[PDB]
Amino acid sequence: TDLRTWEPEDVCSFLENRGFREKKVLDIFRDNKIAGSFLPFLDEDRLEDLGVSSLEERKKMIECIQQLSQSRIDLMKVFNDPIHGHIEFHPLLIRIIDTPQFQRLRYIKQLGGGYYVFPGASHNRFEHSLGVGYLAGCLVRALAEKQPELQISERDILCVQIAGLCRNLGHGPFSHMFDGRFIPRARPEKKWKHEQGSIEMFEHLVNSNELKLVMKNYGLVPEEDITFIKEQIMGPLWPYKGRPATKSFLYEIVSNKRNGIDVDKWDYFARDCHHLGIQNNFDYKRFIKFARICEVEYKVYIRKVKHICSREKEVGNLYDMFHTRNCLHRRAYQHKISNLIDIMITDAFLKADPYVEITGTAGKKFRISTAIDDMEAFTKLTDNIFLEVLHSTDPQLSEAQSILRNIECRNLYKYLGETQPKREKIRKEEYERLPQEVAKAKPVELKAEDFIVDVINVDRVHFYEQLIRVYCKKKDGKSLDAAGKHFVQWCALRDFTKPQ
Ligand SMILES: Nc1nc2c(ncn2[C@H]2C[C@H](O)[C@@H](COP(=O)(O)OP(=O)(O)OP(=O)(O)O)O2)c(=O)[nH]1
Ligand SMILES: Nc1nc2c(ncn2[C@H]2C[C@H](O)[C@@H](COP(=O)(O)OP(=O)(O)OP(=O)(O)O)O2)c(=O)[nH]1
Ligand SMILES: Nc1nc2c(ncn2[C@H]2C[C@H](O)[C@@H](COP(=O)(O)OP(=O)(O)OP(=O)(O)O)O2)c(=O)[nH]1
Ligand SMILES: [Mg+2]
Repeated sequence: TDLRTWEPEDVCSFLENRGFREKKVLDIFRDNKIAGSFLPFLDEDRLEDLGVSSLEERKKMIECIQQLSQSRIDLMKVFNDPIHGHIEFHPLLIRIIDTPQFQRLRYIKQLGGGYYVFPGASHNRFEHSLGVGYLAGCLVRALAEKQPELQISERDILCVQIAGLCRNLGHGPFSHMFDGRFIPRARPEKKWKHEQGSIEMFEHLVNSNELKLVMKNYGLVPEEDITFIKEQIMGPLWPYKGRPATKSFLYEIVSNKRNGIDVDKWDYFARDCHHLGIQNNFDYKRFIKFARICEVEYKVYIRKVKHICSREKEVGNLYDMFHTRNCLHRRAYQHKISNLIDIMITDAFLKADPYVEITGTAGKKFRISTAIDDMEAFTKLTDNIFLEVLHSTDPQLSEAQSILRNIECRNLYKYLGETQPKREKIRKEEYERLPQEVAKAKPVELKAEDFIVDVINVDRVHFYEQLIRVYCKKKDGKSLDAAGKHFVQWCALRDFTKPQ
């Protein structure tokens, strides 16, 4: 048999019939519900902690467990990812992965509207999240072996990997459209990041699936490590509570928003390039091989910290990564039509939002905009809501449907052009005015509603602009000319660049 099949008392009987017949030690394993699957992941120190005080019996115990057919690596699971090839995962990670909370990521397109411009970009958050987890694992392993003085444990590594896996837990339908266009527009009062949803959903994941006990049984300390995991995804003398200041570098793996160099970017760069038809100059594996924890000393009292570093000549590599970042952003992410589709889906969602009910915990109904408040409602919120609306028989959604039908028949708002501000920029709060301005700027009646203005924001490491697109809803030729020249005049008026 496998140890997977063994209940805790089966393990206890195995322990007994192998020579450990003392009630207290059996009580340990009965108490912690240590099913068989955990056995090959047990340590001398783990057995010490669990509470066997026999300096010799720990060794005997581990010998007994070693003599079994099945080993540690024999319980790891192998994914075959077209980006990273095959991928080993520690069973705990699988247990996190095999939950509604996480499986839900299979039903959210990574590039959202992108799929409707790049037919290759059919990929969802799920596979990318797996990827990120794996990469996190890779970098932390590499640093662990190159520098054993770092005292980096299995615990730490798994926490980093789980943070990796679960960073994108809280993305809404069509990914960044939802949190970047829909929510800000539907709930202007509330500031919301997909990360907030990520950590909330992680909490909901482990609580729904009761994985805390499992985490404990595989040698994690839920109380500390969950806070560590959360902190890695979210953020904040030493601010963090998850780990001591001495292990600061660990926080630079999963989400390094400081200098924008993390494994999330690596994975989705590679993946998105794989699916788009672009190819990525940035070789992360050679960032990893050239990676070192290093001691940085800057005086502000002198501040000495352990940061992740790359050799001096891996600066040319970083030139690529930031080019690939822009390369992708320029061509694909802020693609004029992809964004148009995101805008139209947003518009549909907005006009669908009042009528669509989505049940959460205890079956309380939530609107599309408020599902973010309850994870068990949010768990049911996916891209599929697109098709639910489109196919709904309710005549209240005529408005929302009609937009979705237009998306289906490629009857999209036509893109008049792009422009740049010569000096200054547009205040985040100034936006709602812009469609009025463009409409009223005359060179046919053209309402403020007929126009959409899309504002786009272009956007250390240690060694050892604004784009404005205008779209018009009215698609007929006369109005098209009128709108075009309206746009040009608006550009001239605000002293903007020559339109595209
Ligand atoms: N279709 C489309 N996708 C976008 C746009 N902006 C960002 N994305 C997608 C492209 C990336 O594959 C994906 C990365 O999101 P992550 O949650 O992994 O990273 P993060 O939260 O730092 O967002 P960011 O790096 O700013 O894109 O977001 C956009 O304007 N249009
Ligand atoms: N028309 C269309 N394009 C798709 C589809 N899937 C991916 N794409 C790509 C091919 C197109 O080059 C790209 C943009 O499509 P559009 O025809 O809507 O571009 P645009 O509105 O500028 O129209 P135009 O090319 O000026 O007639 O989207 C699809 O189902 N229909
Ligand atoms: N490699 C690469 N692919 C692109 C680029 N822009 C779009 N694509 C992809 C997505 C589309 O499915 C296809 C061609 O899209 P285009 O932007 O060239 O034409 P689109 O109809 O979107 O705009 P258009 O009306 O022709 O100005 O190739 C690009 O700049 N580089
Ligand atoms: Mg086209």
